[PDB]
Amino acid sequence: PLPKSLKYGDTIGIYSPSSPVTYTSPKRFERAKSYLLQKGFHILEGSLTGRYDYYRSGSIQERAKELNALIRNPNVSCIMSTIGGMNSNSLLPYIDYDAFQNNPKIMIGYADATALLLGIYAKTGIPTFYGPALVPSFGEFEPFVDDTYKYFLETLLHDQALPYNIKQPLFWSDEFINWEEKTKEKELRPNNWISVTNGQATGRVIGGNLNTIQGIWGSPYMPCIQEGDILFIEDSSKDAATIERSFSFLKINGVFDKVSGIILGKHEQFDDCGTNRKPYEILLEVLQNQRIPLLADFDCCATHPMITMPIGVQVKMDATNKTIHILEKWKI
Amino acid sequence: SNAMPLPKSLKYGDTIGIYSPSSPVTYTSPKRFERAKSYLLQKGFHILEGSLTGRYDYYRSGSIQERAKELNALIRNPNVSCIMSTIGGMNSNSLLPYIDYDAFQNNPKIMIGYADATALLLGIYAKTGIPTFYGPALVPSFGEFEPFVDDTYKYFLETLLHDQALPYNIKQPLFWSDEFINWEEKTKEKELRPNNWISVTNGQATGRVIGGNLNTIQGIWGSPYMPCIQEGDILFIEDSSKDAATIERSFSFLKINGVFDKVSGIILGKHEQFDDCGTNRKPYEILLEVLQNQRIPLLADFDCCATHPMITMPIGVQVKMDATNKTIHILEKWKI
Ligand SMILES: Nc1ncnc2c1ncn2[C@@H]1O[C@H](COS(=O)(=O)NC(=O)[C@@H](N)CC(=O)O)[C@@H](O)[C@H]1O
Ligand SMILES: Nc1ncnc2c1ncn2[C@@H]1O[C@H](COS(=O)(=O)NC(=O)[C@@H](N)CC(=O)O)[C@@H](O)[C@H]1O
Repeated sequence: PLPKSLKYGDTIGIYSPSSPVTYTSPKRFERAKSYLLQKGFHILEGSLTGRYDYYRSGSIQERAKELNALIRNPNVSCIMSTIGGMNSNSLLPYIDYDAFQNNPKIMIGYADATALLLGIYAKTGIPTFYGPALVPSFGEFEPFVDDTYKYFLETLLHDQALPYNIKQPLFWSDEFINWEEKTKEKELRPNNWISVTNGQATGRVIGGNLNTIQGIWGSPYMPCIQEGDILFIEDSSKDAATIERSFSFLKINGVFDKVSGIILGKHEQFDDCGTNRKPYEILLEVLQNQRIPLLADFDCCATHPMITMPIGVQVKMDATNKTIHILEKWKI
Repeated sequence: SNAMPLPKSLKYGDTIGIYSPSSPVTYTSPKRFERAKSYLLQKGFHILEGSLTGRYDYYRSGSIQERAKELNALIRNPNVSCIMSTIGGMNSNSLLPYIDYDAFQNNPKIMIGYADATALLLGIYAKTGIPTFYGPALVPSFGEFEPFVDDTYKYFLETLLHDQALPYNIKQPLFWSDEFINWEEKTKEKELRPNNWISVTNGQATGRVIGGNLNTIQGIWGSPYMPCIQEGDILFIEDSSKDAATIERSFSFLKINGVFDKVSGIILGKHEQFDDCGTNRKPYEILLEVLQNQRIPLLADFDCCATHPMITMPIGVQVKMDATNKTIHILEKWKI
């Protein structure tokens, strides 16, 4: 069971499972919609679009209803979060997994939406996509939005012969500017994926936003991590203390006794608490010299631009030579 | 309900060993640290300062291995009767693979603290079956100025040192505060707010109490260091200094894990400095939305959290909670 590839003229349904961004950042929201409309995709606005309930878009029931309406709509080919926040996991008991399994669609987003991407995969076995959310990703100004868009097409729309090589972008940024309105150009940071621990691994890739995983761990909505899986994790806009807790959470759960390799995303606006340590160095301390191939600063996180990564399919990573290939089909 | 290994009661003149499993508070808040030690020394206890006392590694007291060594030296020391965290932070869970649980099992002690120290309290209980205590940490709890420190000390003594007939009634404190003042130095008196517990959903429950700091539980969940929640348990949870979005996440985390299908009742701590995000909702109101149509007896604003004063609560022993009448009784021995 796999979702159909996106096509020009398709409808993308958008929903707000957590923060009410369509109310609080209307300019970036409108820009994001226009960007995709111009590319050739229709936008179906979920029922909580424009609504405000302070830290969230609406009640648990209303958010589940918003998403379920899109799941059940045969005219929708792709379901995309508007943004994350903290509260997507509240929806999980109430989602119509059977409707999704009977008519698979592309489910895409990142950050807090991890709860839903992993929950849908766990319940249905259908691959989901760690990738753009409407407002942060497609509301981005030039130049980075165009790079994110190229990666979006590469994974969801283009015919891709396997293995599918995921290529490193030339430049990136995590600069905290140009949210609603553009005031200057973001700096172009020359890119590098980091060969932290050499080696190669092949296996099913599982993961997403690590902070968010801790809100679903142990539940029926968290796919079981199996011996030989590849772990993909990122955090964004946290600090050294928080990520040490999260890395140790994985360690004490035996995750590093099972996975064959680790892909670690860049950490947007990382606060190192004065230590001058990088996120991978904190992970290395937690690993205590266990030799697991580890490739870091992967561009699939809150930094721009963003790759669209299938979750739940076989991948091969090479931490030595800094490559990632998708080995198993993820769409029709 | 067979008799089981229990730690020995605290006695006057006992040595309390202190360690810093996360934040380096003994370096960054020296006045409150000195005041806290001085408070317990005046009551006639001795303080053995762990090896990371006074040390500084930014967000933590030292490396993972340095912090495990610090705690293990106290665990292995037969002259220590009580092991108390200086403060929490975020990183206690890093220590868990490296703790000498065998040595603890061989010579049990009172293990006490709160907040991030939940990782260790629950880890020790999960690995050894010895009850541990959600209660004072040295600097936040015993560095508090009068009057609240005396109430916290009263509860500590009554639970850990005094003989208690069972069932043991946990008395409601008469006053409380969560004011963000008087940390290192006193500038005014904290308001003495008249206290109440809240009967959120009526009813009674009896069972083993399991829990602690909910945010911290998410850093150990699923591991050998989290005790399994069983049918009929009473869930004790608190969060401190968080916001509505964060606690909804944490309550839903419990829900989707089936915790509310198992527990017979819930005790919710006060929420120090809660940020309601403009909603004007109370933490229990958010929890009740997560509970949806499921009725569970619930007693809220319990004084076992970051607000002052603090009760000392044994974890892993049977309790009766009466949410209707706002009582908590401990039903099984927690020390000998
Ligand atoms: N007001 C604003 N201004 C500028 N940038 C913003 C913004 N709001 C969002 N962004 C940007 O959009 C990204 C995604 O936002 S997010 O709400 O979905 N985040 C999460 O769900 C995880 N934190 C969940 C977790 O950490 O557990 C942020 O990292 C910023 O880059
Ligand atoms: N610098 C300071 N100034 C004033 N009060 C302070 C303080 N530092 C601490 N406090 C007080 O001491 C309490 C406990 O701090 S703590 O580091 O142990 N917290 C935790 O481990 C959890 N947050 C882990 C989690 O939520 O995941 C705080 O709530 C304050 O009331």
